[PDB]
Amino acid sequence: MKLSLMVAISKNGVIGNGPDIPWSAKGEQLLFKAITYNQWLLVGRKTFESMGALPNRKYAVVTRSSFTSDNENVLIFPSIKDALTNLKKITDHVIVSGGGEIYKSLIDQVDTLHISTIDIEPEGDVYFPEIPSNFRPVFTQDFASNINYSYQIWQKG
Amino acid sequence: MKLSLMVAISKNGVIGNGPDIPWSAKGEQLLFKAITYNQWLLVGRKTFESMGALPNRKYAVVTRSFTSNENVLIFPSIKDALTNLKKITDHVIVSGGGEIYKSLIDQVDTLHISTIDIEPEGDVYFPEIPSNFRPVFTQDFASNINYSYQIWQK
Ligand SMILES: NC(=O)c1ccc[n+]([C@@H]2O[C@H](COP(=O)([O-])OP(=O)(O)OC[C@H]3O[C@@H](n4cnc5c(N)ncnc54)[C@H](OP(=O)(O)O)[C@@H]3O)[C@@H](O)[C@H]2O)c1
Ligand SMILES: NC(=O)c1ccc[n+]([C@@H]2O[C@H](COP(=O)([O-])OP(=O)(O)OC[C@H]3O[C@@H](n4cnc5c(N)ncnc54)[C@H](OP(=O)(O)O)[C@@H]3O)[C@@H](O)[C@H]2O)c1
Ligand SMILES: CCc1nc(N)nc(N)c1C#C[C@@H](C)c1cc2c(c(-c3ccc(CN)cc3)c1)OCO2
Ligand SMILES: CCc1nc(N)nc(N)c1C#C[C@@H](C)c1cc2c(c(-c3ccc(CN)cc3)c1)OCO2
Ligand SMILES: CCc1nc(N)nc(N)c1C#C[C@H](C)c1cc2c(c(-c3ccc(CN)cc3)c1)OCO2
Ligand SMILES: [Ca+2]
Ligand SMILES: [Ca+2]
Repeated sequence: MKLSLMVAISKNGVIGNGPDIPWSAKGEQLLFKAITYNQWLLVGRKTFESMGALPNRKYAVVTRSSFTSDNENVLIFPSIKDALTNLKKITDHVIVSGGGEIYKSLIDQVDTLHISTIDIEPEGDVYFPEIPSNFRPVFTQDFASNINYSYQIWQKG
Repeated sequence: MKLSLMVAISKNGVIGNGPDIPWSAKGEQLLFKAITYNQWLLVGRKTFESMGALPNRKYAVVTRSFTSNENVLIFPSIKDALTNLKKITDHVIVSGGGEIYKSLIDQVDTLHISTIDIEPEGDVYFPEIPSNFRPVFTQDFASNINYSYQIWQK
């Protein structure tokens, strides 16, 4: 199983402010929609409560509580380890989709990074790990919008 | 000016049947929408006429004969289109169709190729890919028709 990771990071390193992403960069969400279409997303419970079960995605949610969901495209796991060993039974690719705790726990295990750098300096309290030294950028594209953003794909080597 | 190219190619090489893309692979259009957002697209007249003008894109259209929208620039040759585009942008995405892909494949820097798991009828093919391109990223998608997205770099 291959692991990807997808995140939008602001210019000062903030990715979240409580339960919210503290910007709206028109167009950037299209990258997320395209890369996650019909994919398995591994998400922390807090991010799942904020985003909800959006259509055409499948979710592996990790929680240490009795948090549940009755949605047929959402699976609840008591640990990241159980999520990953179970996902390997069904799929060859999982996309780590946040939030801060899940990115920190999985960055050293992922194979491909999708990073959108957002030209804003917002307030917040959720951050992103340093990119491990064995990653190299392989594709980059800039976008002008209401808030500019740049998309970069990194591969582990 | 960097030139990218984006195309969806079926498994027998067909990209078009007359004016149509001869399949519907749900989800694949999201890749095209995401990569082209607020970008300059270089398109042949047949593709532009067949597709129209998506919102939030800018179009450089080549024709030998056609008029148009303040987001659409029309040029009488590919040479003229590229010379003028270099004045106003640092990046253009070649977005079809077959004639334009065959004219520009040797000049582009980055390929976005979605391989569509279908063998449709059709009469428009993609050109041979120069040997100096290598894939740098791949992701597979299961859908009503499966597809695989690859990015190649020169
Ligand atoms: N691209 C972006 O900018 C982006 C993308 C996604 C999210 N975010 C932001 O990230 C923020 C949320 O991040 P966050 O760090 O507070 O929370 P989070 O990572 O979304 O979820 C944390 C919760 O996941 C569970 N958990 C974590 N590690 C676990 C483990 N090893 N085993 C089992 N369960 C585990 C726990 O749930 P329980 O408390 O239920 O036990 C934990 O409280 C939001 O602001 C959100 O908008 C930003
Ligand atoms: N699968 C995909 O990803 C994808 C993406 C785009 C399009 N397509 C397909 O591709 C097909 C259309 O391709 P096509 O090859 O028939 O047409 P095309 O490349 O879209 O446009 C051809 C027309 O562009 C003008 N033109 C071409 N070269 C020129 C030059 N050097 N200078 C000035 N004008 C020039 C001419 O317009 P005038 O005739 O007006 O002189 C030509 O008739 C459709 O089937 C369409 O569905 C597929
Ligand atoms: C066909 C798959 C699949 N594909 C798609 N598109 N949507 C789905 N909803 C499922 C599914 C599913 C369920 C049956 C499922 C499948 C699994 C599971 C688990 C699981 C195992 C242990 C715990 C511990 N609480 C929780 C859930 C559950 O572990 C690997 O496979
Ligand atoms: C396939 C997308 C697509 N994927 C990739 N990787 N590269 C691309 N260069 C295109 C494209 C395109 C243009 C021509 C375009 C623009 C459009 C389109 C459609 C369209 C697509 C599928 C059907 C189904 N028969 C009908 C139309 C196509 O609908 C309005 O605007
Ligand atoms: C796009 C940002 C984005 N960009 C990139 N590069 N990587 C990412 N990982 C995300 C993200 C995110 C999280 C999971 C998130 C958190 C949310 C969300 C939504 C949301 C997304 C799309 C739609 C479309 N209707 C609606 C909601 C998404 O809704 C409020 O909490
Ligand atoms: Ca764990
Ligand atoms: Ca020519």
